[PDB]
Amino acid sequence: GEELFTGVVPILVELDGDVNGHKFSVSGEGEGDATYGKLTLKFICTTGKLPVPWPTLVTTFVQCFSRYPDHMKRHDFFKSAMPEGYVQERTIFFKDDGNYKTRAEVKFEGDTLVNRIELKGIDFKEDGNILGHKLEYNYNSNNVYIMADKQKNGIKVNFKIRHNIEDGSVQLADHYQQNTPIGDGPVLLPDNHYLSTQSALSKDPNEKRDHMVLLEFVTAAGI
Repeated sequence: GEELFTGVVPILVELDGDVNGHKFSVSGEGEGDATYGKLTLKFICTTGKLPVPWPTLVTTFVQCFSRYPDHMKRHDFFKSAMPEGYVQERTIFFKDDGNYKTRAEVKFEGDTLVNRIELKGIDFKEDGNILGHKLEYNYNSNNVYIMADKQKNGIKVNFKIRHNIEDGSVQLADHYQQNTPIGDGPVLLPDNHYLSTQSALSKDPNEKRDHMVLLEFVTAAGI
C-alpha cells in the first residue's frame, strides 16, 4: 500500500452527477504526492455549465494521498486498501437545503490512481444557495474525523464543511462517510484521529470550459 505512494502518482477523477434532475459530468486530472500530503488537480465540466457551485464538489472529488506521520502509519486505512482499493460512500446534508449521496470507487488502474464517482442530489431549492449559485469560490480549512468501523472492516468518517455565502453568511454541509475495502485483502483499522486539510481554488486563465483548479494539503494528526 504505502509503497505505491512513495513518489508522485497521476490521478484521474470521473464523476457522473444528477442534482434535482440537472445532469452533468466532470473529469479531473493531476497528481498526488502523499509524502507531502499534496494534491494538484484541474477539473472540467465536460457537459457544459456545472449546475452546482464548484466548492460543493471538492470533498467528493482520494484520502490515500494524506500525509500520515511515520508514528501513525499503522492507522492509514486508505493506503492499506491499495491497490485493490476501497468504496467510499457519503450523504452530504446542506443545511436548509438538499442533500448529495455519493458512491465512489478509489483504486489503481495501472500507475494511475482513479476515483470514479456517482452523485445523486435531491430536494434542493431552485433558488437556494446551491442551485442558485450563491457560494463564494473559495474554501476553508477543517478537520476530518476518522473512526474505525470494525463491523464493516472499514472506517466511518464525519465532519462539517462551511461554505461561504456571497452575503457573508455560511452554508453548512454535514458529511457522513463510510469506507470499506474492495478486496477481501487485509487493511489497517485505525484508532480515532483526524485529517487536517487546506484547499485553495483557482482558475486556469486559458480555460474556456467551466472548470476548477485545486491545490490541497492534508496531514493526519491527533495521535
